[PDB]
Amino acid sequence: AAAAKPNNLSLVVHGPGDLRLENYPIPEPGPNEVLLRMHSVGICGSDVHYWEYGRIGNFIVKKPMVLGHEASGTVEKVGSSVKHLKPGDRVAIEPGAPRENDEFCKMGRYNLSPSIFFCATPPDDGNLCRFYKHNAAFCYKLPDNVTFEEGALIEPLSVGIHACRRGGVTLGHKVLVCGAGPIGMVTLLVAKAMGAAQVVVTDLSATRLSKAKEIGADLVLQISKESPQEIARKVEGQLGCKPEVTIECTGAEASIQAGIYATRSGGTLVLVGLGSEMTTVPLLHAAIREVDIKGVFRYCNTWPVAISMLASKSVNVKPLVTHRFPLEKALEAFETFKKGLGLKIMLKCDPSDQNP
Amino acid sequence: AAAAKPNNLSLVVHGPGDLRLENYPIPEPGPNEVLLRMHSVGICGSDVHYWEYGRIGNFIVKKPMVLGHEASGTVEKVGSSVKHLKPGDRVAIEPGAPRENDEFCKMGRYNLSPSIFFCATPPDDGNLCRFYKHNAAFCYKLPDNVTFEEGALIEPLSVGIHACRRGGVTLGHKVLVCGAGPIGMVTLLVAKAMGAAQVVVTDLSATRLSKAKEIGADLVLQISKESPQEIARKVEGQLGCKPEVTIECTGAEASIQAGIYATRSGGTLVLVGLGSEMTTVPLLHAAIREVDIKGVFRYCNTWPVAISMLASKSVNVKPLVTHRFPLEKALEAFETFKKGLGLKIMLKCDPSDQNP
Amino acid sequence: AAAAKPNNLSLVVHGPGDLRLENYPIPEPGPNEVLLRMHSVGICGSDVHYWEYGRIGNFIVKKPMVLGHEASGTVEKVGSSVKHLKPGDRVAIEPGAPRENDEFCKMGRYNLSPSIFFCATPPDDGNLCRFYKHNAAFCYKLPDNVTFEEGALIEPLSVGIHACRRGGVTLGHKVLVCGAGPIGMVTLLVAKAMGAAQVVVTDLSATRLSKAKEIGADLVLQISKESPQEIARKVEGQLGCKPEVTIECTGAEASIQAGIYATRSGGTLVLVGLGSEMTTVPLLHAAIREVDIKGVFRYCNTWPVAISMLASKSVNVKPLVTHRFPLEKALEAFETFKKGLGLKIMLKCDPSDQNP
Amino acid sequence: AAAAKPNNLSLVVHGPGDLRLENYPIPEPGPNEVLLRMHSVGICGSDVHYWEYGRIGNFIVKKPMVLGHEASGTVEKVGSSVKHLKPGDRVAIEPGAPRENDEFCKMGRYNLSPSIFFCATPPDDGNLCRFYKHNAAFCYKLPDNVTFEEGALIEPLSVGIHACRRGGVTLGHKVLVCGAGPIGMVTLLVAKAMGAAQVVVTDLSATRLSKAKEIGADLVLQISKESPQEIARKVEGQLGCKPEVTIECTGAEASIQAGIYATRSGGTLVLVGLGSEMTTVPLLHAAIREVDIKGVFRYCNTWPVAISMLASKSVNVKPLVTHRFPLEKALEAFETFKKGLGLKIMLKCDPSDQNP
Ligand SMILES: NC(=O)c1ccc[n+]([C@@H]2O[C@H](COP(=O)([O-])OP(=O)(O)OC[C@H]3O[C@@H](n4cnc5c(N)ncnc54)[C@H](O)[C@@H]3O)[C@@H](O)[C@H]2O)c1
Ligand SMILES: NC(=O)c1ccc[n+]([C@@H]2O[C@H](COP(=O)([O-])OP(=O)(O)OC[C@H]3O[C@@H](n4cnc5c(N)ncnc54)[C@H](O)[C@@H]3O)[C@@H](O)[C@H]2O)c1
Ligand SMILES: NC(=O)c1ccc[n+]([C@@H]2O[C@H](COP(=O)([O-])OP(=O)(O)OC[C@H]3O[C@@H](n4cnc5c(N)ncnc54)[C@H](O)[C@@H]3O)[C@@H](O)[C@H]2O)c1
Ligand SMILES: NC(=O)c1ccc[n+]([C@@H]2O[C@H](COP(=O)([O-])OP(=O)(O)OC[C@H]3O[C@@H](n4cnc5c(N)ncnc54)[C@H](O)[C@@H]3O)[C@@H](O)[C@H]2O)c1
Ligand SMILES: CN(C)S(=O)(=O)N1CCN(c2ccnc(CO)n2)CC1
Ligand SMILES: CN(C)S(=O)(=O)N1CCN(c2ccnc(CO)n2)CC1
Ligand SMILES: CN(C)S(=O)(=O)N1CCN(c2ccnc(CO)n2)CC1
Ligand SMILES: CN(C)S(=O)(=O)N1CCN(c2ccnc(CO)n2)CC1
Ligand SMILES: [Zn+2]
Ligand SMILES: [Zn+2]
Ligand SMILES: [Zn+2]
Ligand SMILES: [Zn+2]
Repeated sequence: AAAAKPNNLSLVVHGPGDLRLENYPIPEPGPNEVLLRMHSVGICGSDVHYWEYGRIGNFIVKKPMVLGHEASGTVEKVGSSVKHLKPGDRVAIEPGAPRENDEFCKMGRYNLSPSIFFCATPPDDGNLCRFYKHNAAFCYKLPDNVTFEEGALIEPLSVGIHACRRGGVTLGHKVLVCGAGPIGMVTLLVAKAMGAAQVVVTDLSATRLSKAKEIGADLVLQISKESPQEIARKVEGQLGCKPEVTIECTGAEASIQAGIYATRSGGTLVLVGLGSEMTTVPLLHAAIREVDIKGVFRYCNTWPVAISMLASKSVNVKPLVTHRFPLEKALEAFETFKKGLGLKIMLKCDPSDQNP
Repeated sequence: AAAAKPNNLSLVVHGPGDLRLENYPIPEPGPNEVLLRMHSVGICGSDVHYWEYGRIGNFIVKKPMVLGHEASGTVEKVGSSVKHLKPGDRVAIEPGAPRENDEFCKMGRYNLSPSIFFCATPPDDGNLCRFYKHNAAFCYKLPDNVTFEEGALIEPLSVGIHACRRGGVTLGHKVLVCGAGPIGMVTLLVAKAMGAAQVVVTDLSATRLSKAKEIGADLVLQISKESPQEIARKVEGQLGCKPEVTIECTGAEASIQAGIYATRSGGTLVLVGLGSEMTTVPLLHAAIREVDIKGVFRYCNTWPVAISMLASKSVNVKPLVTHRFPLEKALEAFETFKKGLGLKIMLKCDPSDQNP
Repeated sequence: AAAAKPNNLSLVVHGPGDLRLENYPIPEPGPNEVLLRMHSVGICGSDVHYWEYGRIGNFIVKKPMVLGHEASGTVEKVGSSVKHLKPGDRVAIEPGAPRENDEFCKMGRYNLSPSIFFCATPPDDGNLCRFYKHNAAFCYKLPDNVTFEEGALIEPLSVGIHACRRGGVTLGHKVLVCGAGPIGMVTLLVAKAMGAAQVVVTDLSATRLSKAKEIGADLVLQISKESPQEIARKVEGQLGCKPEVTIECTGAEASIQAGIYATRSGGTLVLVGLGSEMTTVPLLHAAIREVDIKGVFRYCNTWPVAISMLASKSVNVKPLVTHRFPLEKALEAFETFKKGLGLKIMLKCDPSDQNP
Repeated sequence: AAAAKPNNLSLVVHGPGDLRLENYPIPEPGPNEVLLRMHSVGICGSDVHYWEYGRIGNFIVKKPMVLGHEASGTVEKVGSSVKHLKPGDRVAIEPGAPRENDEFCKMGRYNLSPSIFFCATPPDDGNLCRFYKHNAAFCYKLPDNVTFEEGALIEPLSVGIHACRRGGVTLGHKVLVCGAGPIGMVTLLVAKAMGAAQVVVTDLSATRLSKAKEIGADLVLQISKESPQEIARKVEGQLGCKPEVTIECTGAEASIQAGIYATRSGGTLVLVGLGSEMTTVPLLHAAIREVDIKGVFRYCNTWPVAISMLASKSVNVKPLVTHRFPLEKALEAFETFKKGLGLKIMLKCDPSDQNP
C-alpha cells in the first residue's frame, strides 16, 4: 500500500448551531497562488456569529462554509508564477483578495472592490483547516522575530490601523475609543503607537477596562445607564478638552451619539462597530461643527506596516491572547468564546508545531 | 445751523414678526477696522427666519438685532493700522471675523472658532444699514469688472465653494445636488466650475429645477412622493452610475437618506442643509461602504478664490438675482421672499447708487 | 485555396534612423486580455526619439520594437475571463499595465510599479499596427459621442490630468505652465477645466503661444534669453501675484529655475519635462519658502475621468490634431513631426475607417 | 531713596565678533501681549552664526540685536485683553508671531506670512534677556509636570515635528535622518514618537551618532568619504529596503544627493538643513520616481502638540541638554558652543531660579 496522504480537517458551519470538523480535499494552487500549511488562526466574533445565527445581515451561509480569517501559516507549495515566496516561508495571510482589478483596486482602495474574495464571509471558505490556498500577493513573509500568533493578530490589528488612518490619528492627539473588545483594544494599541498623547477607552465591563489599562489606556470610563451627552461630558472632564478623534467600536446607537457629542469641532468620528440598519443620531450636532463621520470596511494596505511594527517591537499584541487550543478542540474553543471570558482565542492547526 | 449729519437707517428684528426700519449711530472704526458705506445686501432665508420666529435653534434674538450678512459696500473710512484698503475702495464683506487667534484660526479653520463674530447671528448685528464697520482683514477689494451685487453673492457662493471642497469635488465627477434653492444653485455652479462632468439636481419645485437647467444642471429630478431608495435608483439610472459626491442642501431627512443610498462607495455625502436635532438614517449603509458624511459650517478661505472666479468670468452668478429693492422697501422685500417665487433678492442701501 | 488571412502591418524601429513597416503575427489574447483592431494612434515625441536615437536615457532599443502608445481601437476578440468588454466595443487604451500586484499597485500608484508593461518603451512593443492585445482592465469603452482620435488623445491628456492633480490645481488658482508643446497644451486645458482663474503659458515659439491663446491661455510669455529671475518677475507682473502652481513641461534647467523663483510660497512646482541627469537649481529658494517640488511619472487613474470630461464636452482636445495619415504613410508622418510644424499627428491603422 | 528698579540685562550682537551683555528698558505689554520674566533659553546655531558673521544670507544685523529664540519663562504681567494667561503662569514661547492676518495665516500656514515677527532674526530682537513681551496667543501654558528647559526645547522639537509632518512620517515607516546635530536628533525623536519602525541616522561624527543611538536611533552610519550613491546603497543595505522618507538636516549638497538616491519611489525627501544658494542634484532621479522634495520653514501649529507629548511623557528631550549657564556667562556659553562638544546649551535668565 502507498503512504498515507495528508489530511485537510476543517472547521465547518452547516447552519445555526451546526459546527463540524470534517475533511476537505487538499487545494491545488494556481500560477499566482500558494498552498499554505495552516498554523495559527484567531477566533473572531464574526466566525462565532455565523455558527450561532448562520448569517450576519444579508450574508447567509447557504451551503457549508469553512470558518476562520485571522491567520498565519507556512508556505507548502507555490504556483508557477510565484517568485516572492518559497516553500518553508512563514507568512501572515491577508484574507481579502480582489478578484478583478476594478476602479477600487486601481485607486488604492481594494477593500471596497465589490467582487472581493474574503475568508469566511459567505460564500467564501475560510482558513481554519490544515491546508489552504490563497493569492500570493496577499501572503506576506514574516520576519524571524515575529511569531505565528502575532502574524494571525495582524488581521484584527489591521482593523485598528485602518480605523486610525481613517480618523487622522496623529502625534499629540487625544483619542476616544468606544468599546474595549479586541477591536477597541487593537485600536488603542495603534493609536498609542501613532503618537496619541492620551487615549480614553469606554466599555460596559470593568474587567475589559482593567485589561485596557494594562496595555496602555491612559483613562477608562465604565458605562452604565448614562446618557450620550453625559458620557461626552465625562470624557471631556477626564481629558480637560474634547478628543480630536473618536473611534466607535461597539456599534451601539447610544455610543455613536456619545461620540458625536464628545468629538472636538473639526474632528473625526470613525464608525467601526456594526449596528442596526437604521440609526437615530444627532446628525445636525456633528455636521454643524464639522465633525466628520467616516466608516470603516475592514482595511487596505496594512500588512506590510503591521509587520514592520511587530518586527521593530513598536507594538505588543501578545497580551491579547488569553487561550490557545489545537484545531481539533475548536468546538471547545468556540464555547469558551461564548462564555465571554478571555479575549483572543487561538486555534493551532499544525500538529507538528503547537507553539506561539 | 450746522450741516445735516449722515443717517444709519437699519433693518432690525425686535422679536417674532416684529421688523423695523430705525436709525442707528454711525460706527467708528478701530485701528484694524474699516467703516463701510453699505451698497448691496442679499436676503438669506436665515435673516427671514429670525424675523418670523425670532430664533434659529438656540440662537435667539434676545435684544433687537440688525439683519443682513451677504454684502458688499464702499470703504468710507479706514482705521489707523489699515493699509490694504483706502476710502473709495469697493469691497465684498466676509461676515465671519474671528475675535481671537485660537487653535481653529491658527490651523486654518477659523470658521470653527467658538468666539467668532458673524453678521446677523444673535447677538451680532448684521449689515442691512447705511454704515457698518468690520475687521479690515475680512473686507476684500473688488476688481472693477465685478459688480456690487456679484460681491454680495460671494457670501452664498462661498457656501457652495466650501461644500464642494469638503466633498472633494473634482475633475470628471458625477455629483448629486439635493435641493434647488439658492444654496443648491451656487453649489451647482461651483461643482461645474471645478470640473464636474455631470451634476444632477433634485427638488420639489419644477420651477426651481427649470432655473437649475438654465444655469448648468445636466440633469434634474422633480421629487414628488418617491421613497429615498427610489430616488437613489432614479439618480443612478439617469447618470448610468452612482454619483461620487452628493451635496445635501435641503436638510430634509428623506433627502439625506436618499444621499446615503445614492452615493458611490468610497464617496462623500456633504450635509449643508439644516434639519432637526435628531435624524433617523441608514448610517450602517454609509459607514460599511466608506461613504463619508461631512458637514459644513459656513466657510473659510473662499473670498479671494470667489473674487478670482468672478473677475475671470469663470462663473456667472448674476442669473440668481430675481429682484432688487431699496433698503427702505425691506418689508416689501421680505414679504416677497416669503411668497416663494423668485430666488435671490437684493436690498440696495446706498441712495447715491441703486445699480447692480 | 483558403481565404486570405488578416495582416498585422506594424511600424518598427530597428535602430537609429532605421524605421520600417513590417508584418507581425496576429496576437492571441489570454483569459484577461482583449485583441484590438487598432484605429487611431497619436505620434509622441518619445516614439520619434527612439527612431532618431535608438534610445532615451538607459532605455535602449536592443531588438526591433513596435512604436506607438497614444491609442484607441475596436475590440476584435476577448479572452475567456473578460466580461466588461465585447467584440465591436470602441475603446481607449491605457498603455501602462502592471504585471504584478505589488505595493505600488495596492496603494493606488500603479504607475510606479517597477515591472509595469508600457507600450513602446523598450523592451515592450507598442501599438502602431493592425492588431494588438492588451490587459482588459486597461481598455476603456468609449461613449458614442467620443471619437477615436479623442480616445487616443486621452493618453497625453492624462499626463496633464496627473500633473495638475500632483500640483493641487484647483478652483481660482493662478497657474504657470512652462512650455507650449502638446504636454503644456493639455496641461493648460486641464488646469482650466479644473477651475484655474488664470493660466499663463511660456514658450520659445510665438506660433505655439498663439495656439495656446486659441485654446484658453489667459496670458502668454515668449521666452528669449531672459534670466530665470527675470521670467519670474514678468510672470508675476502679468498676474499681479505669484502663481500658486507651476507645471514645468520643457525639462530645461533655466525653466525649472524660473519656476522656483515664480511660484508662490507654500505652492507647488510640478516637474513633467525631462532634462539632464544633473541639474543646478536654487533649491534653497524653494525649500525655504515651502514651494514643493513634485515629479510626475506618466499617470494613474486618469482614463475614466478623461472619458467623462470628453463625453460631457468639458474639454476640447480636437484642436490639438493638425495632421492625420494612414498607417502606411508613417514614415512621412514622422518626417512631418520632425519638421516641427503642426502639433498632434494621428496615424490611422484601420483601412475600413480612416475618419476621426 | 526709592527702591531699586528691575534690570533687563540682554545678550546683544552689534556686529561680527561683537557680542555684549547690556541693559535694556523693561518692555510694556500691549492689550494682547504679556510681559515675561525669562527663565530658560537654548542656544541655536543661528544665534551663534549672527555673532560670528553678523548675518545669515541676506538677513543682516544692521543695528544691534538681542539674540535668543528657543525659550520659556514666567508671565509677569498681562495686557488688558489677555484672558488665557495670568501672572505666575509658566509658559513656552513660540517665537514666530504674525503681524497681520494675511492669506497665509487664514489658510493655516502662518509660518509663511511675509511680515511675521520672529525672535532674533534681524531686525527682530530675541529673548536672551530678563524681561520680554510677546503676543499672548503665542505663549503657551506649561503643565506642572513639564520643566522650563523642556519648554525651551519645544522650539527645536517643533522643527522636528514640522519636518516629520511635511514628510508624511507615519506608522511603520523606515526613515532616514541625515545629520545628528540637535535638529536631526529631535527629528529622530519625533519620527519614533510618530510610529516609525526604523530610523537610520547619518553623520560625520561617531560621537554624535553614539548619542543618537542612546536616544532611539535604530541604525547609524558614520560618513567618511563615500559617494552619495554609496551612502544610499549602505542605507538600503542596513534597512533591507529604501526608506519611505528622508529628512535632510545638514544642508550639504552631497547629503541631499544621497537622500535623492536613497528614498523609495513615491516617497518624500524633506529639506531642513540650509545650504548654498545653488545646488547641483540629480533632480531627474527624484522627479521621475515621484520622490517629492519638500522644504521646511520653521514650523506652524506645533506648540500644543509638543506640550501634549511632553506632558504625557511620550517623548524625552531632556538628554539633549549637555550644559547650562546663567545668562551672565553667555560669552563662555557661546565659546563652548563653538568648541563643538556637547549638544544643547541652556542659558538661565532668572536669578531666582536656575534649575531645569
Ligand atoms: N467595519 C469593519 O470593518 C469591522 C471589522 C471588525 C470588527 N467590526 C465590528 O466592530 C465591533 C467591535 O467588535 P469586537 O470584536 O471588539 O466586539 P466585542 O463584542 O468583543 O466588543 C464590543 C464591546 O462594546 C462594549 N459596549 C457595548 N455597548 C456599549 C456602550 N453603549 N458603551 C460602551 N461600550 C459598549 C461591550 O461591552 C464590548 O466589550 C463589532 O460590532 C464588530 O462586528 C467591524
Ligand atoms: N451649514 C451651513 O453653513 C449653511 C449655510 C447656508 C445655508 N444652509 C442651509 O442650507 C439649506 C438650503 O438653504 P437655501 O437657502 O438654498 O434654502 P431653500 O429653502 O431656498 O431651498 C431648499 C430647497 O429644498 C427643496 N426640498 C425640500 N425637501 C426636499 C426633499 N425631500 N427632496 C428634494 N428637495 C427638497 C425645497 O423645495 C427647496 O427648493 C437650508 O437648510 C439652510 O439653512 C446651511
Ligand atoms: N514625466 C512624464 O511622465 C512625461 C510624460 C510626457 C512627456 N514628458 C516630457 O515632457 C516634456 C514636454 O514634452 P512635449 O511633447 O510637450 O515636448 P515639446 O518638445 O513638443 O515641447 C517642449 C516645449 O518647450 C519649449 N521650451 C524649451 N525650452 C524652454 C524654455 N527655457 N522656456 C520656455 N519654453 C521652453 C519648446 O519651445 C517647446 O515648445 C518633454 O521633456 C517630454 O519628454 C514627461
Ligand atoms: N529650515 C528651517 O526652518 C530650519 C530650522 C532649524 C534648523 N535648520 C537648519 O538645519 C541644519 C541642522 O542644524 P543643527 O542645529 O542640527 O546643525 P548642526 O550643525 O549642529 O548639525 C549638522 C550635522 O550635519 C553633519 N553633516 C554635515 N555634512 C554631512 C554630510 N555630508 N553627511 C552627513 N552628515 C553631515 C554634521 O557633522 C553635524 O552633526 C542647519 O543647516 C540649520 O541652519 C533649518
Ligand atoms: C457580514 N459582513 C460581510 S458585513 O459587510 O455586514 N461587515 C460585518 C462586520 N465586519 C467584520 C466583523 C468581524 N471581522 C471582520 C474582518 O476581520 N469584519 C466587516 C464586514
Ligand atoms: C443659528 N446658526 C448660528 S446655526 O449654527 O444653527 N447654522 C444655521 C444654518 N446656517 C446658515 C443659514 C443661512 N446662512 C448662513 C451663512 O450665510 N448660515 C449656518 C449656521
Ligand atoms: C525613457 N522613459 C522610460 S523615462 O522613464 O526616461 N521617461 C521619459 C519621459 N516620459 C514620457 C515621454 C513621452 N510620453 C510619455 C508617456 O506617454 N512619457 C516618461 C518616461
Ligand atoms: C536667515 N533666516 C531668516 S533664513 O530664512 O535663511 N532660515 C535659516 C535657517 N533657519 C533657522 C536656523 C535655526 N533656527 C531656526 C528657527 O529656530 N531657523 C530658518 C530660517
Ligand atoms: Zn474578523
Ligand atoms: Zn446666509
Ligand atoms: Zn508619450
Ligand atoms: Zn533656531
